[PDB]
Amino acid sequence: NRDPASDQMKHWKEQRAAQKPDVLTTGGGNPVGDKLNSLTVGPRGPLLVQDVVFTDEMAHFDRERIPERVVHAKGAGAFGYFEVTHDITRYSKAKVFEHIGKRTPIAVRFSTVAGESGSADTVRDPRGFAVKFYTEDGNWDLVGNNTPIFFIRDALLFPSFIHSQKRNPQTHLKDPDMVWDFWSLRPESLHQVSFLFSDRGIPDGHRHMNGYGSHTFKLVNANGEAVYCKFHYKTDQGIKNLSVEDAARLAHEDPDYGLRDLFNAIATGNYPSWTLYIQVMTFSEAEIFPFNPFDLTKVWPHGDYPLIPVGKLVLNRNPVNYFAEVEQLAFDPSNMPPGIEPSPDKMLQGRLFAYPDTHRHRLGPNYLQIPVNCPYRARVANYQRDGPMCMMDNQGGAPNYYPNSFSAPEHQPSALEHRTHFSGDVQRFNSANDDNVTQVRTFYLKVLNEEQRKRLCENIAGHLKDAQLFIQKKAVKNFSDVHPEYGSRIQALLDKYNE
Amino acid sequence: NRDPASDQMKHWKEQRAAQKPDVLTTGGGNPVGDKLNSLTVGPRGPLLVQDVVFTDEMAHFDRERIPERVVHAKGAGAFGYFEVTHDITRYSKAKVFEHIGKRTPIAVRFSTVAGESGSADTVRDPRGFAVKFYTEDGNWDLVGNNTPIFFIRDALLFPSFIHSQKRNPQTHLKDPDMVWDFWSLRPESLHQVSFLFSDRGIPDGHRHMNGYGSHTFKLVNANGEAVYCKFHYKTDQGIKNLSVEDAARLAHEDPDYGLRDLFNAIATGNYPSWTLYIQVMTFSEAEIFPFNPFDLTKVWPHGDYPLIPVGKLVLNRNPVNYFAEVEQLAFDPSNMPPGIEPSPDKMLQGRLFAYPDTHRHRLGPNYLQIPVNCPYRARVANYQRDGPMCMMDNQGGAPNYYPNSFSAPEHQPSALEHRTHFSGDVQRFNSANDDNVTQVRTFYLKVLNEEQRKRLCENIAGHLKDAQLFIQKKAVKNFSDVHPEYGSRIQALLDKYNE
Amino acid sequence: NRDPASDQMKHWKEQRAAQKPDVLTTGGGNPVGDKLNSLTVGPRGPLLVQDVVFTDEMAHFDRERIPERVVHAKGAGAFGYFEVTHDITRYSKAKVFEHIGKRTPIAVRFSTVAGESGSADTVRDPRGFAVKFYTEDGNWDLVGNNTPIFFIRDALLFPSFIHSQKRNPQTHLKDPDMVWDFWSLRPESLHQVSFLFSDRGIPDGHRHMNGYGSHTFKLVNANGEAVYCKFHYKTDQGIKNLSVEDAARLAHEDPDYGLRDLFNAIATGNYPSWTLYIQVMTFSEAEIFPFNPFDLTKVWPHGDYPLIPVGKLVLNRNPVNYFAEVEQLAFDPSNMPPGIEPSPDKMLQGRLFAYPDTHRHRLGPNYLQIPVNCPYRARVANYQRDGPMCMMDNQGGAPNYYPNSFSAPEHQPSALEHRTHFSGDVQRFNSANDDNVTQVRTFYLKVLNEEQRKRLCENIAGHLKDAQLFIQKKAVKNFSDVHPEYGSRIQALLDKYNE
Amino acid sequence: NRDPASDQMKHWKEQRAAQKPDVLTTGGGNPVGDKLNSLTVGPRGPLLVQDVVFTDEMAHFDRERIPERVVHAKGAGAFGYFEVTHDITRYSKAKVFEHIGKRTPIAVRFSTVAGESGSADTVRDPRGFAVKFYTEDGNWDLVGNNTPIFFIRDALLFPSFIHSQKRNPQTHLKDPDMVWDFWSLRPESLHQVSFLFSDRGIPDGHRHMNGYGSHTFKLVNANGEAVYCKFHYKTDQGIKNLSVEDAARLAHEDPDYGLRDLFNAIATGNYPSWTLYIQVMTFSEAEIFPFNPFDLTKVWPHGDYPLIPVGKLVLNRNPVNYFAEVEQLAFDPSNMPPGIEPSPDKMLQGRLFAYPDTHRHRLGPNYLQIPVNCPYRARVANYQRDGPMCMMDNQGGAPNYYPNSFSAPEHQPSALEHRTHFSGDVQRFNSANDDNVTQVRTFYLKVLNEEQRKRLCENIAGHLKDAQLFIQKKAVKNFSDVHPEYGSRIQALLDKYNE
Ligand SMILES: NC(=O)C1=CN([C@@H]2O[C@H](COP(=O)(O)OP(=O)(O)OC[C@H]3O[C@@H](n4cnc5c(N)ncnc54)[C@H](OP(=O)(O)O)[C@@H]3O)[C@@H](O)[C@H]2O)C=CC1
Repeated sequence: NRDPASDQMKHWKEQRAAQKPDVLTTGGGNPVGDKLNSLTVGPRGPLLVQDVVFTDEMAHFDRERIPERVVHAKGAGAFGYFEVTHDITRYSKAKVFEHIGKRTPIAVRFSTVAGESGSADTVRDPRGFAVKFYTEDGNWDLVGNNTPIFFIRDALLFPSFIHSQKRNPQTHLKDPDMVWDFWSLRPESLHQVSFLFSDRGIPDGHRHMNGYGSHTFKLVNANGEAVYCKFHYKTDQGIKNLSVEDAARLAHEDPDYGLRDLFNAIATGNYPSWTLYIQVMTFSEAEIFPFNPFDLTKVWPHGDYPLIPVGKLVLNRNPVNYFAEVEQLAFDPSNMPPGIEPSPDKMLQGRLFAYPDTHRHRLGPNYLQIPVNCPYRARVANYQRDGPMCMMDNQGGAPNYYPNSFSAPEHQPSALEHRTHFSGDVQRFNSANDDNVTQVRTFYLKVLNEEQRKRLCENIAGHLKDAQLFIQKKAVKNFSDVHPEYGSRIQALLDKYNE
Repeated sequence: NRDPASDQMKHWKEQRAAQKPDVLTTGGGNPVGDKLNSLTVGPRGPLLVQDVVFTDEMAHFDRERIPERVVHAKGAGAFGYFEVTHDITRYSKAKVFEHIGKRTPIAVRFSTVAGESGSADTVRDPRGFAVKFYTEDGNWDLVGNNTPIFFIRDALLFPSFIHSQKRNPQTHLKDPDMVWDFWSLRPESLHQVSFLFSDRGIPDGHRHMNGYGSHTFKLVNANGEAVYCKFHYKTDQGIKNLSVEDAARLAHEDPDYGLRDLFNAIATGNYPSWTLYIQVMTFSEAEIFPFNPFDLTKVWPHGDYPLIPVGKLVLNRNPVNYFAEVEQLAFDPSNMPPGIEPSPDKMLQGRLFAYPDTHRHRLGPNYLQIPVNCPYRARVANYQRDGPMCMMDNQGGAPNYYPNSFSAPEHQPSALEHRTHFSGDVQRFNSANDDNVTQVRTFYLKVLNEEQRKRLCENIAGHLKDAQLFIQKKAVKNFSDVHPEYGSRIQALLDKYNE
Repeated sequence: NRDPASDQMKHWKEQRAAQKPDVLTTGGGNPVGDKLNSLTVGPRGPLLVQDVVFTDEMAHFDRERIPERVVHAKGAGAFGYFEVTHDITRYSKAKVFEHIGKRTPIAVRFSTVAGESGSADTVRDPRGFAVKFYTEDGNWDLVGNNTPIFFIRDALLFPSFIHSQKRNPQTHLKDPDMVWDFWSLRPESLHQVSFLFSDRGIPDGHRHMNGYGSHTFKLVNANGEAVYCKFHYKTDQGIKNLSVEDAARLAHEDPDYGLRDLFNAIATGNYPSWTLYIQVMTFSEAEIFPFNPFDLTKVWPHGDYPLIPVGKLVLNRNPVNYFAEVEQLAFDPSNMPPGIEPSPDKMLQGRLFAYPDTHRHRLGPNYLQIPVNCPYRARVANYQRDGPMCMMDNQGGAPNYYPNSFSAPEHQPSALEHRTHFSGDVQRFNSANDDNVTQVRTFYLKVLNEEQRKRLCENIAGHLKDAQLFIQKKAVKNFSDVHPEYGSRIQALLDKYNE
Repeated sequence: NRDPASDQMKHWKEQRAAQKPDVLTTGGGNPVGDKLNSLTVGPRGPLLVQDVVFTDEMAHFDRERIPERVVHAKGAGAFGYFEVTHDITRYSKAKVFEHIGKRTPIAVRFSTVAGESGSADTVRDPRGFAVKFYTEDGNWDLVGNNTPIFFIRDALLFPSFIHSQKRNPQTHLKDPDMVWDFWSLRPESLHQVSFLFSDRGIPDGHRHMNGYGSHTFKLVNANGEAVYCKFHYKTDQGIKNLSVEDAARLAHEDPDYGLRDLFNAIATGNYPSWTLYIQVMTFSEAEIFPFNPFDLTKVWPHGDYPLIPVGKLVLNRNPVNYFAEVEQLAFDPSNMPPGIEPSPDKMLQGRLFAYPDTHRHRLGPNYLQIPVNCPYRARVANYQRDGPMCMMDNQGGAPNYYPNSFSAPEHQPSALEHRTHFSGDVQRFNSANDDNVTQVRTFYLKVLNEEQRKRLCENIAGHLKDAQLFIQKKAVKNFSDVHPEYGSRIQALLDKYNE
């Protein structure tokens, strides 16, 4: 006997042992009489058009694939629920927090960032940790990473960062010059790069890592009062990492290591679960916060802003078909129910456009009609109609315009947004020089110990040594600008790596 | 008080007066708070991307249209049933014919041929009369017209024909030189053209014209014995035509005359209906048939092959949403249930491929998962997976390959095709010189009376006068080949029209 | 001999008489050996798959259509040039106005609003008068109508307005209840409805109407100083209109009357031309203007803001292929060169998004690479890469990220936008009760004479009579709010129309 | 300094040192003023819709991906030429073989089979070796593999096989049970499976492997006489393989090993080349041939049918943009110039439909208009019009219908297909028990030595051990049927692997 993942078909057959196999039909429901030999003239003659059995199957085979995700293509998925355990209704009116003991179905996707569909699981990368809540006020998508922070803090750079992290356009190979020529030209990546190359760059499967919302968000309660917030869901199975040595072995011994581990855990009743916390910053604490509280390369320190528990995330169910239920999942940060609102984070504002945009391409204009994407615990009612591959009654014969004197849906005034006052020139403000070193300096000195600083510098050198000298030189100076000894240790190792 | 169609909204409100109007949401279910004023910074300030409510709706407004049908774009639709009244189980084992009193749900779409989606309903043009039978053996599409014949008999001439009947590629105007340059060079059109320029060329709506499969099909019974057949469905409401003068007033008075007629008819209870007949020809009779029995420009005369009644087509239901239920209708002549099979009719062979092909472009790769197109009375199970906009469970975790030791669907041997023997060179055979005037001579002399012959030439002459003279000369010569009087009457009128 | 449009094929053949016809190939460049008969097994046999000639052509026939414009679908196109004749460089620095005599290639598309591709040209409807200027600084699309104003003044009402002007979602029929339930509920439409229902509702083709940009636009000069402006391009052929009687005869005698008129004119050297004016309003005059100076339902009176000539628009070239040059034409109001900027106009703000959004759907992601859409007077260079159907080098092996130390394209600082100061609450402001009657009162009394006021009410009553009584009452009341005698005349004619 | 691939960006800069950097625009050509900072209201304010620069780059970054290939997704590409070195004009009249010394431009793509876009190069799999000749008679796509044979010999089983070779639908894990449940039920895979688990299962890059057209094809000379042939192109660099122990290291040390090798060879002037041979079998030798001469699991032994050399394949140019020139590459076995024609091979026949079908889905309706797929050395001319993303003049104002009197393209009678006589019942013929072991017995005993048989059995058992026992026993039985020591060796190793 083997692990449960390997016995999938075995169990599938056992769970059907009594009933008879179904009839094999065409996509049109017509039974086929033989699907192992083609319609031909004589045993050694040519194929016929009449054989619509071959065409109908071959045609659909020819149309299996869709465009993989432009980032976070390698994914693992599982389903479960979220349960409220504490009371934060003084901050947010969101139904998903309405009372202790309330559950909501969730869907999760774990992913790497750079690799394509076929890439190994056990590499050095950040990890996608997206969560879809199916609430009654519509869906809520918390599309977070395993990091509170990110490498850049203005969306316009994002296509550039991702191009630098993916394949050279001519050679179609990973390029350390592209990787580091960007990172060293944009030292705002100092805070996140440090995180990446330390021990938690390679987590041991998806159950031994935290998730963060990273952005600052806005909560809104029943009085109309608003605060800013951070989301942290911390692993109840404990932070556990892989060594460089063991990550590289598994990278060829089991390219689907994290996928397997997740499925096997759920299958044997070993259910992973996370603890959702929030931080809270008042509007007037945001005015005096020493950094930009919406800077995505910054955290809120725990001494001044402690973690306030909210509930538990539990995954207890495996997908049944991976394509339908994991590959077609779409998470839109702009899916926010009343009570949860975006901050002015320059990076979050961009993701409000990008995700629904890319989802209309990747999946199809009516991608929200796909079951796993469908807000199936709310009533979708509005004045949008048509589009390719319409799948419900298309809202019936309801009046399709607004306003109207025929009682088609109405707006709900309690769901209006919180109103903030803003004043300033409409222009492009330079954010390349917000404090790029301070919170990193703290991380290097005060969070890491002696050994971890050693391994941090070795991991950086072990990937920066393939970049040209003028690129190495500038990166080292950036590291020097956090701590002299930081750059020194990397520069001592690069002197050796260069022979 | 007005005709029922004009009161559509009025009635949608009355049928609802007992409820409260719904809540107006986004596509993602989120309630809208204001959908008449945009989110801007100051009363006379600019628009924000934070206004996702605008973008959600506008993005779907921008994607409302799909490609119109490349032919038969202007159409009318309704639903009803087919009911068996006579026994033809000796010829066909199809379940749709199984016993007397058997009902089957049907969908119908009426259409013109050349006009695009905005054209007028009351114009000279054939009429499409497509019927879809939702049988337990899968769907059956009988895609027929209002005429038993077509203008051509090889599918390689079809795109040409359509282009000649549509707009000038540079001026975008209907071009008489294109219509008649083609018809005069291809005299095999003389038959259908004579039908087209007769009174029936302009039916008084869709309820007063007959339907025809036109093609020769094949019927297989339970013993494996096969006959050839034609399908006729005649109007129970009686043939009734518009005159050129009335047709031209309605064309601007009410461009949607045949849509309004079909709708108000069903709404006011006047259910239209048709009587389905078949002709039968034995394989032997096919070998001695003077003409080619698979030549789409020939009828089987009624003296030699009388009409055998089958059942009743009835339309008793109006669509609730036009787009969802009529514009997305896709009829595939290749959808054939066991007991019905195609003949070698060259024109039917080409339609076996073309319709599914254009449905994957017009509607999409999985258009069969659109409700009206779904074989919702059959159990569709096979090894076809994925594709854009996949909407069921994608057949779940079932094994997706055949053969397989895990009891996925199995082929049904009794659904194999009838075996016919063919012999000959694989080679493009010339069919342009099959008899092109005999059956047209009979029609002119023995079906039409004098008045009708008189009008036939005036309708022809009124359109052919716009073609250059050398085209005129050639078309007249084709008509003289049918009957010298037929040609010389046309020519007498052209002599006048040419001043 | 006939008119030039109908002799189009005759000339094509004449223009080629010297040379010999090309070889018939497949889409892959393979010569065919017969394209009139299909490859079959014997003369009466079935069709084969290895007839790739048939497949290659039919599959492309099957994909001829794309989506028609969601609005303004019926159109006619021509090309020519714009010539500067006066110096407005003190208001704008745009290269298209650089010096007197500077010409710029243009492309113009005329259209109606509500009809679909097959509808008639001579109907009551606004007209689209779009102009594309191919300047050195990129393309400038001036997407203008034949009115200075529009029915609404918020873009959130557009989908609704167009829904109410189009077909009933269940009967697919034009619905006078929708039309006037909307207009009566939204009286802001009083101004444009009064234009629509007067003589110029039906122009005598596209060579006898004026063009307008309707929206306020911003002009910026070389010093950085801004002003607000309107564009008027008046016809040098003279205003000329059709009567209700002649418009309706021509709606069935020549559905393509405006297209033929334009084509014939150009083909006979009678080139139509238009005179481009601007109005100018300073930022100070913008604060004291009696109404909102960005309200699309308002004009700037000539006495206070006179016309300032600019140049000529001239159409002297017919399209060679209508589909490739007129149906694939794409205008974007967001295509604006340095010198010309949008005003805060709530309607124009939304056209900034809607058009590129719809163009990616209707045509494709890279619709800007289609010839007629291409800024072929400019040099495109940036960091945008790939997409469906990429057709040039894709910009080669150039670095695809920014910033870079590898001499990829750079920004141009002198192309930065003008800076304006805005202040106020970010909220959705009500514009429903902007003065809806004052400028209409002036039109009714001071611009129309006794005869024209008569016909204006008659045209209104003819169409408003078909709507329910409660909608009539409301609409008349909106007309009495302009002038008692305005609502009176309409009510006396409706009294008659209701028997 | 480093290898040439890593210095791609360095060199691109050097090759431009003399010029100035371009100007960064939008896609419409409009210059940008800053592309590092987003347009916001105040330094810490929300993003605006007015920021079209952001939308135009993000909207295109959201649509970068296209569906990877359904098979052979991981690939490597170059360009070069084919040169005729011998005369085979007595067999084929094709213009690519016209005279000794004639050159044709070619395009090659190497590829694995099962892995997706991100998998490793150095795995056990067959290798694609597609070749596209740009002929004056239109493209010729010789789409070969690195083996003369395949696992199956009917196309209906192909989706199944592939499904069995890829990922479990539920676990998204490679499944050994699936692999060998298929392979053991279908022992016609014995032949190719023995090829795959031998040394040549893992070639040392794409330059040290042969290429085979595999299928039997037809040649036709100028007299209309025809023969059958096999295409073998053998590596001029010599066969070279990797050991299991080196392939697994490289699989995590350089997943793109073969991609880097190809580029580095060409970039350093070391151009790889192949020698094209053919075998020939007369129509009369095909009749007596002991096995089915169109069976894709069978080779033509060299003693009886010796290689005849034809020409050289040389690759001497790297792609400049990988996506445009390698990812968008499209081969069609159906692209065949006069002189070359398909054999009745059941597999090949299916491939005549599949490839254009999937290319329309993957790339788009007009994929042949992409530069790298264009037949840019023939003149394409026909009656196919329009489609999404229409790019040339759409063939201008030419008559779009056939036949016509206006001198639009004409068919070429010399380009008709060779005529073969076929006879038999139209039915589905069972080919599952054509000889499945003979040629495999010959390979095991006569081609492999002692060591190689040893490594063959070790390779097979190492992967079959993970399959259930009832699958093991069957597969072993299929191996005993080739040779008792074959299935007994494998059984000895499995006995140990099962502890
Ligand atoms: N006739 C053919 O086209 C081929 C036959 N074979 C095998 O050879 C057997 C006998 O044919 P015959 O022509 O009389 O034999 P020959 O001795 O004439 O030729 C044997 C062929 O086998 C190839 N070969 C050698 N080792 C391997 C391996 N590990 N994997 C794959 N191919 C290999 C060689 O290709 P190379 O020239 O590259 O060394 C050679 O062309 C067949 O049963 C068949 O399995 C294999 C390939 C082609």
